[PDB]
Amino acid sequence: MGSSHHHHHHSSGRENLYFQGHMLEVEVISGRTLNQGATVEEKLTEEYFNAVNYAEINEEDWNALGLQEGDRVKVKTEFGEVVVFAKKGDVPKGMIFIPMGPYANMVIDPSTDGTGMPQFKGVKGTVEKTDEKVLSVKELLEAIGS
Repeated sequence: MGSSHHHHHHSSGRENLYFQGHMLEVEVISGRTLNQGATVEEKLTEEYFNAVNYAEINEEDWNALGLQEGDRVKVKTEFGEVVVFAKKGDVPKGMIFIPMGPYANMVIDPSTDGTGMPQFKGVKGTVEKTDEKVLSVKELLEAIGS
């Protein structure tokens, strides 16, 4: 028996703006700019964090998503997903170029030849404007299971 205590009623008035966007179906390419042969640990430098960390997007889709030079985008395929730096490129509409790396590895097929000069030919998928952070090279490793 016996019970006694005090109960507060606390809440918070918070401001919040919502966007609600629309993802575009794009072909995610992987061109060998950063040459492999080692691990991201063996090549633990800013080069690996600037080379394969961005996607080149067509002007039309760029405006369609409302991208600003400096934003980051979510890339999604049947293989997986990754957040990379949004950059503009001379690629065709509904298509984006990514340097062959761990970031691309999230959304592309790592079984194919993985060899070719940067012109076209990539893994189909989608891209959208997100508030998320770009997956740091190691954070990406931790995300895939390591």
